[PDB]
Amino acid sequence: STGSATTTPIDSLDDAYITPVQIGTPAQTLNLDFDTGSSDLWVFSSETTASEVDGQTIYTPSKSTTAKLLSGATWSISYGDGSSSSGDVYTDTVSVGGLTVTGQAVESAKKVSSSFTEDSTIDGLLGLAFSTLNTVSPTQQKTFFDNAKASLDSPVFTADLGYHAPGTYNFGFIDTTAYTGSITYTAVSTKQGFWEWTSTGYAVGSGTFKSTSIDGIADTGTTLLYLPATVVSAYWAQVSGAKSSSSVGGYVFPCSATLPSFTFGVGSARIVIPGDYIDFGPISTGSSSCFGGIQSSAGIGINIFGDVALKAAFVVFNGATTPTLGFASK
Repeated sequence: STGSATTTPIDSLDDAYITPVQIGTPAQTLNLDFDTGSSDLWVFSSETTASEVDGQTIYTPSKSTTAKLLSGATWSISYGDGSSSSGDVYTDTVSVGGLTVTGQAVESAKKVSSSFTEDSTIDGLLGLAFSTLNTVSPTQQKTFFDNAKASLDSPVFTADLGYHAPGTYNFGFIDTTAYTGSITYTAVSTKQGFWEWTSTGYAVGSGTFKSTSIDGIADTGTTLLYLPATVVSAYWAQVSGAKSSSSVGGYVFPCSATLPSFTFGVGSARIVIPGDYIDFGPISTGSSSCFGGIQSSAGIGINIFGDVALKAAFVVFNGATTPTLGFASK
């Protein structure tokens, strides 16, 4: 089997992407944030504290003839941005782009933190990291991909995120029309439960390529590109007036600037992030200070190849017995 679903930016900055997901019988369609950096499929629901729901579409398991309470199971998750959610668990039928999994753990939120409430466009998350990170207790549950894998034509999914435009998540096949050149594959460590890999270096603008190993994660659920302070300083030094602002929480730059591109290495291959992808607009409405899309990972504890990086590529998440990651230009 295969599946193919369009993923759409939630706003004009590509702060996140939502993909429609069918849950239950009859189908209830929720728009979920597909997150290769976590491993829980959780939704706003009829059980979510009412004051914490503001515009989201909810899953109502009592209206699904295939929903079953997973007795005694609870979940609780905290994300790198400080947000969190928790609740109980149902199993139900879940379909993405025509690909159907029966008995998928659907984690129903009883509580969500303010940033979730405040984002009316995201109805929940669909985790696509390794199932070892799933938070369900006392019986850990599998991701949608893990459950689908055996049925797929090939044990892969691909992320093709758009810049200020829709893109695609495919399951079970590689669309050879969706990228240019060849796909370069690179080793993955699953030791931390992430799609963790080592970039071979970087260049700023038309500058020379610096060969250096940068371990990080391919994370569709993180907006920006978080890299070591040395790398980030080298990038922003090429933008007149750019500076790190403790009050804003990262590098800012004059909105009048034209940003240089940023290249990262995948083996001997190179992915080029155009300068415009690195512009996240005014820090506050009407400001002439703009927020940068490349930020330091210092104090995160891990480098993160988030959407800024991934959207410059066609990315293969190869879930074969020994997982790997593939990157192509597009």
